Amino acid sequence: EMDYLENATVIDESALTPEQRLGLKQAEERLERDHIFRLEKRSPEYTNCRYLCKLCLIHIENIQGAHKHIKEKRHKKNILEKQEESELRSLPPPSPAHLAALSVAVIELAKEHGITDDDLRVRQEIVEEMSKVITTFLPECSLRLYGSSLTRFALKSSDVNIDIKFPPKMNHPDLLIKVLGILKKNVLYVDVESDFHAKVPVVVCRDRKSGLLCRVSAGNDMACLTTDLLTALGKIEPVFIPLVLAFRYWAKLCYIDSQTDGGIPSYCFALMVMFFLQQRKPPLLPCLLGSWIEGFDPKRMDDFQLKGIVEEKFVKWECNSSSATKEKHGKSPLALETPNRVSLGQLWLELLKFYTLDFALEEYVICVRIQDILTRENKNWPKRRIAIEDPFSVKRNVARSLNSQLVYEYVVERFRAAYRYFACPQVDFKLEHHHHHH
Ligand SMILES: [Zn+2]
Ligand SMILES: [Zn+2]
Repeated sequence: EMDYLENATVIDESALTPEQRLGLKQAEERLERDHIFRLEKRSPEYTNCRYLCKLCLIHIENIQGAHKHIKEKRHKKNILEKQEESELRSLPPPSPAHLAALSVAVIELAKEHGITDDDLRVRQEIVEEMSKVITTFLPECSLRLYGSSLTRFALKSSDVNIDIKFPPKMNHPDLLIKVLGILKKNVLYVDVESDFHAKVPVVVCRDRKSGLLCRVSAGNDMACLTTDLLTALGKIEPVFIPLVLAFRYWAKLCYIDSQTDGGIPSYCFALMVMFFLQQRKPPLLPCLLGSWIEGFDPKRMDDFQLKGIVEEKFVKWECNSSSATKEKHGKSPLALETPNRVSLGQLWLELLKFYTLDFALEEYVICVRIQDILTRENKNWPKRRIAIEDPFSVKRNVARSLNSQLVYEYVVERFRAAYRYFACPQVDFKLEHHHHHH
């Protein structure tokens, strides 16, 4: 009875009738047409295990169970995903006209909606007037601009990030409370409000002259270092800013942003663009650390600490611990030797393809300090989901905030959807999101 033998979870192979051996081998051959095989055993004694589905990597216990599994959710979903991937991978190369359309659309997103040199002028003037206001109550401190205002990695409307440098014999919570009172009393601003629970504690106000929201922090040195590195890179390589803007807004990654962000998601996506630019062949951005450092070993790269910008062309590095390097400090060039001629459309498609099809996001670390590809284990970091090394805090995976189930699945979905959408003429995408871009 094939009826028993299809449901039996353990088969006495010797007790099988030659005709039953025949029928079972035929059934199994049929099951193979759906990726289901007898698992070869290690020490067989008619033992435990029967069938492996290579698609789902699922152990199945009998023939009837294999036929139920073929038609169930997991197997159907995997069949689909495999089909979608084959489609994505067999896409014909884009036409010159489609590439040009994409190129013009990307640069026009940056030009019509991005932060302009005159917009930076406005925001720097905001900082100058506010520093006038703050210092004439509190003269030791200084003000400076950071974040997107300088990097241009957000749109015309985005918030103005302003950091207060203060002396150590001055207490940070007290400092922000005093600043809150000062800005409340001063008529240059409206809607002055503390935001002290946010990831970075800040005072919020609206500059009445420019209508721009300002977020005033204190002692946020790391964010300023980060801003200066990314600003210098964007000034040296013209494709950096429009690719970051497209990646963030066209792919709809902005849907992740909230005002309690701390800007971490957008920072992650900027780092991902920079990583792609470093990892391209040929590359369009240099790596921050490498063989020009005499004695540099990619292992124990975590003994290095990146510092400020010099001449707007170099980033300082220190290695204060014992090591094989000749020098304790140095500087790395932020500029290639003319990674000359590739259109924005081609870069946009390549970037989408890199993250949709080509880079094993779950297995590696997005690391913008070295060119060598880091496995999770190289960092002794856990596997799964997204991993981005903060180049200025190297034990920190900044993408941990992307790694909720919702956001992770969204990011993967947006890569696939965007690539699918932009790879073929439908595309001069016109943004029209119905939400503020901060
Ligand atoms: Zn399956
Ligand atoms: Zn948006």
